Amino acid sequence: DKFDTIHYVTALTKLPGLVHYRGADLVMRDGVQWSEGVKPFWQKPNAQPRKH
RNA sequence: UGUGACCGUUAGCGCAUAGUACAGUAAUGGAAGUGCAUAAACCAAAUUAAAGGCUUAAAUUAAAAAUAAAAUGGCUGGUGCAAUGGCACAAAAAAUAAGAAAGUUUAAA
Ligand SMILES: [Mg+2]
Ligand SMILES: [Mg+2]
Repeated sequence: DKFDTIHYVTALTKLPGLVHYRGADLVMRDGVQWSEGVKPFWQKPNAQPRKH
């Protein structure tokens, strides 16, 4: 009940980031760290989300 | 699901299901128990041994088979054999991480 328009918008915009891909559909780069536009992994084609 | 110079009912998980019966006010602790068959301890019964004189010369056999005490009655559940139970990891899958903070990245045709 303690929700406003901003609270609903923020929850929706952050939900996509809380859904993670399968560990079997990701390949880790060697020594790469999170940065501006760079991730420590690359995705295989048509990656699937976690089962649970 | 896969494999074993891992176990085979005092073994292997506490459990061949049981965290049950039971102990405790409580937290808690925690069993026994598969199927078949002359094993042991254990209790009753079981002592001994005698025998002294028919006159003997022409049978039998398809074939085969058929005369001899290693072990009393019990109670108990070891040993031997088997597995609808356990132990260890392996393969596959699953779970899992973010830099930022109401803002943009990672998309194979
Ligand atoms: Mg036995
Ligand atoms: Mg046992």
